[PDB]
Amino acid sequence: SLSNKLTLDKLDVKGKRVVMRVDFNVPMKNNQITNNQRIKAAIPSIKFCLDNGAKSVVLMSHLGRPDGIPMPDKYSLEPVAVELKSLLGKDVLFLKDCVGPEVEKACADPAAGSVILLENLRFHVEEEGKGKDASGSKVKADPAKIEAFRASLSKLGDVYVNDAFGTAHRAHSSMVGVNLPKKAGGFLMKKELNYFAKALESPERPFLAILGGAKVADKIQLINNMLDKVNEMIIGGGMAFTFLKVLNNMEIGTSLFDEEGSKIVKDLMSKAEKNGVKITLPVDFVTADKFDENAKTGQATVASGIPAGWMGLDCGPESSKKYSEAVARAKQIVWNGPVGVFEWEAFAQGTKALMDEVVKATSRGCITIIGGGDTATCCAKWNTEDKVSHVSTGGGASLELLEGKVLPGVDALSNV
Ligand SMILES: Nc1ncnc2c1ncn2[C@@H]1O[C@H](COP(=O)(O)OP(=O)(O)OP(=O)(O)O)[C@@H](O)[C@H]1O
Ligand SMILES: [Mg+2]
Repeated sequence: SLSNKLTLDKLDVKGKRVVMRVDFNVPMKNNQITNNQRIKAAIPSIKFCLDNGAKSVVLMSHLGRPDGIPMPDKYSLEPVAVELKSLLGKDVLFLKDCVGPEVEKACADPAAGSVILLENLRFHVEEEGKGKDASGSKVKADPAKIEAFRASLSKLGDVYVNDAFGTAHRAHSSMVGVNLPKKAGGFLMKKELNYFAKALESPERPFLAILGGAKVADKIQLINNMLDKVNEMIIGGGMAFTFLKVLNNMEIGTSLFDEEGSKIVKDLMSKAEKNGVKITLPVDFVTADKFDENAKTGQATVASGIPAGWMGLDCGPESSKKYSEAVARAKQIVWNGPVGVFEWEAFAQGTKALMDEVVKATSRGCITIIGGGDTATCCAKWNTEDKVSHVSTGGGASLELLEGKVLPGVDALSNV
């Protein structure tokens, strides 16, 4: 089904005005972009249009959290228009707004081959459907305003293209409110749909899921859904201490413990068993006397237990050995969440070693998929983004898909 959605390559842009939703939510150290990766990732879709005859390409995105109020001094997309021109090697007309008669006029019949970038969509409360006033109060959008906001956006072009997977899990105007005949996913969206269709529809075997992170209670449905698709599962990160404490009665000191999740642990292992899923848990760890980068370090195993006032921040060598064996047997892998506190070098090794194994697995034909967020951040930090099959551009959106939910933005796209 995820494979039945219209994509840019199967769309005729020749001589048509293109309205395209992109992800330009780049990090800014102030008024300077600290990372332009998101802008670069979007170029292939924009260039495809320009090279295939499109009359124009109207770009709309959001940045930061203006919360439905205009804040051009902090979250304006003006800096992005400048970075865009240098990357595309073409001129970019930047408009101070994204809707209105003045914007609609400038988009009615643009100079052929024109690239237009609209101002932050979230300056208007109608994009998210909700926001906050300067008083800090919470305000809800007016349905009549929402309708006019959506009809406006719909006049800026002839065909709609969505390349912002990271926002697909939200029913925002720019995601589900553009009323045009054909709505196709861009090339970035295409990659996300193809790879996750592999994770949820027709996966290769064995299929291994590597789950990490801090909490358990918030990943219950994710684990539940994955247990219905995988053959093996690694449960790492701070999440594993809740499992180890419950199943082995292991002493975990000050390590993270998920009270609510602890009551569901045995029920998750039961389903695993009923499905024939093999679960791999850590067996040793790297401990710390405090939750800090420069903390004193130690070691522990499941048998020895973790000392009082100490916490496990990473898996140890024996756990890395077992993890690597799991990866060795997999023909398909989906990795979501670090297996340790990767933000601090002293506790990032378990995760770095696993990445090295997954990169090696990819070389021999394993399909390796990394989820958005932290995991996706690990790839940029150690330059392996091009060493795996796919690195998701959307953390939360990718998480909702793995949970088995239908994404509003993906659903709005045209079929076949
Ligand atoms: N053993 C551990 N003890 C404590 N924290 C850990 C441990 N292993 C990993 N973490 C932390 O878990 C975090 C990732 O958790 P998770 O995947 O739940 O995060 P997220 O939902 O994407 O974001 P947030 O952390 O903001 O909720 C990382 O920042 C990492 O440092
Ligand atoms: Mg979170």
